[PDB]
Amino acid sequence: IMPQHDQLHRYLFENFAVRGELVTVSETLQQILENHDYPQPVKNVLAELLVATSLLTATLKFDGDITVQLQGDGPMNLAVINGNNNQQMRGVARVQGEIPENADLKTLVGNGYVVITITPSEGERYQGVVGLEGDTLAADLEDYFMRSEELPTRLFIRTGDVDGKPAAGGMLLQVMPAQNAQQDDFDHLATLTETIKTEELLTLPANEVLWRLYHEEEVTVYDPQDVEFKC
Repeated sequence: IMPQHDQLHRYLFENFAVRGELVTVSETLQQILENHDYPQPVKNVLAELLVATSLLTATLKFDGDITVQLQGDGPMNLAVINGNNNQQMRGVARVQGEIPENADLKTLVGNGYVVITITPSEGERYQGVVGLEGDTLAADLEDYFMRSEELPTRLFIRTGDVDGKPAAGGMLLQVMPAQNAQQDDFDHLATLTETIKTEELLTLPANEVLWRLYHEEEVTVYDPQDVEFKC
């Protein structure tokens, strides 16, 4: 009973009113990077977007589409993943200039934002525009969620190489809404998961990674879910 391939799982911390999710998108990635000749720095934000988008997605009670993009006046005007609630993802980047060998994100992009737009099959749409104050996409998103959302959320995104092939995964924690969850416990959990090793995350069976961190906790593991490339 053990294969190999991208997946995202959900879990809730019973006595803590905080849910979390771990995910790997290294395969669906190989697919999005292939065909282009993208500089390291770009293959990175994308791995970064990809994961981010994934996790956002898995957290929203919807059904339809969503695009997450990075806009601005960098050499890379554009970068965007597109995916739905069935975690089927694809994306492209948009290079138009000089790209500094070891490029930073503020450097990689303009003064742009991140746009999160959702278009659910049947109903109103949702726009989320977050500025790039913070220095990590993962950060800007947490912060967005602090401000424009008032829901504490932490993103843990690791990017790297497994078997020469680039590979990416990530983790999420976030206050369960209107259940009065004590910031504390969370900070602890966050403190706990910060320790996660890109290495572990990317090569180690999720169930184990979850154990290695949350074993001492009352966890409720929901059914997993695939993540995959689209057309």
